[PDB]
Amino acid sequence: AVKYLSQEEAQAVDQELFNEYQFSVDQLMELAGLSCATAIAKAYPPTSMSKSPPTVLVICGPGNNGGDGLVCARHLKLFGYQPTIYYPKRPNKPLFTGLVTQCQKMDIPFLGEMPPEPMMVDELYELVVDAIFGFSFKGDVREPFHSILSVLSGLTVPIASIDIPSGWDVEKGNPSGIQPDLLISLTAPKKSATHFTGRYHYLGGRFVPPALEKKYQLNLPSYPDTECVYRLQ
Amino acid sequence: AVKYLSQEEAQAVDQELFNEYQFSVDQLMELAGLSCATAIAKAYPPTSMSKSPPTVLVICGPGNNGGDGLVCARHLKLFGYQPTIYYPKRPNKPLFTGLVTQCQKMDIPFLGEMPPEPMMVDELYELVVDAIFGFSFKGDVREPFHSILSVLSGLTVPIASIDIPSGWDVEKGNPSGIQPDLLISLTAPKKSATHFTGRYHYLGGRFVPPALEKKYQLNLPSYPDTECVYRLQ
Repeated sequence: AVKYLSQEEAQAVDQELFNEYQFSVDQLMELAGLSCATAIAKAYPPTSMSKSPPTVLVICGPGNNGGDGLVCARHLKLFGYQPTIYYPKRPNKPLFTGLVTQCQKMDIPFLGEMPPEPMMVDELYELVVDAIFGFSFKGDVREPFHSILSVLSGLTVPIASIDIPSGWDVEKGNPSGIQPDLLISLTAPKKSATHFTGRYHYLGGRFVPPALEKKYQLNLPSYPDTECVYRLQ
Repeated sequence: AVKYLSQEEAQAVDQELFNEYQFSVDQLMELAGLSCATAIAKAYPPTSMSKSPPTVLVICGPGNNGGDGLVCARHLKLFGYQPTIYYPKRPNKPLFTGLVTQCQKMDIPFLGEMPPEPMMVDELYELVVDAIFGFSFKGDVREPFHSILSVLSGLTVPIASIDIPSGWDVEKGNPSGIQPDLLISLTAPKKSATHFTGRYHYLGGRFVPPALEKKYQLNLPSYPDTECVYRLQ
């Protein structure tokens, strides 16, 4: 079996990657975001969806998960989806301001407000991507995310979550949280993933040095040939 | 047909990407390098080669082409090749020092000297990747690259060149230059590509905004589904 990480382990691994291996944040974010866009294209391919091109709403939170989200939006566009982004709390750092410009000049729109009703999200967006919080989340969700999650709970279209379903406790999960249909675990799954019950669980972020994966006993599966995602069972 | 760029156009396009679209160098280098590793895995797949794992020598020059090369080495390793790098002139900038550390801690070795004979390269390396010079090359080749190219001319194993065959004039090419077997054109092919006669010509760097590709009339082909390379005919 593949190993499921504690928050401690995840922080240890991610820190190892940036200090010991000296990957820069935008290198891994680029790969992670591409992994997601690809997981999404394998689970919900365009041709298999009613709208042409198919519409996606990507909701990006205030840290790196949200960053993954912007990369993901951008690769989705190139793969033939029509994404829209909602990005309410934007850190003022070059990485993020660059990512925002990139999507903008690719004619990906940033909504000014979340559609206030589940029904409206449903009529406009055939898939929704949860790029709000990731593994370093803790404590009560504060605004505007409390009420964003609340809308999400009511949706009838599928949710795809990046790394962790936002709102779940990173290890123990959340019985009344959002229940996504696709979960892309980056690098390795996290212990909350044991509580996952959607249809699709993909593993992404094919950048793990063998030496890091051996040190932490990750038991990563073999990604087939040149693929950057793997479906778990 | 796809359009073949002048050095002017290529500089115009690459500058547009970094200023107008504000991609950072390490974002596009990451994608370009992955495109290459994938072009190489589609043209020379591991299972189809005598050594197990198959060995590759990646020769990196003193600018961004060489940077593409280090990214490429690194994805090749993950795809199941056993790459070795030769990187003689290393710019002292964080981007490059990071890339070097990454390969190092992935147990990719950097040779201290080029094997001095074509025969020796041939016996040790089943493929050689030319990541020396790209489209901003001009004037006489100076050391150590003059004599590196010279060894390359003598090889009997295949050469894969990134963007341009190093040593060719960027538009007019080079009748007595190296003659690679695979050419990965990044973003768009360059006019020297008309003088290409190897077996495989792939197009890589799937990151072109529609609006940039329309402005310059690139006539990029449709990359199939989620692929990051396309084979030209």
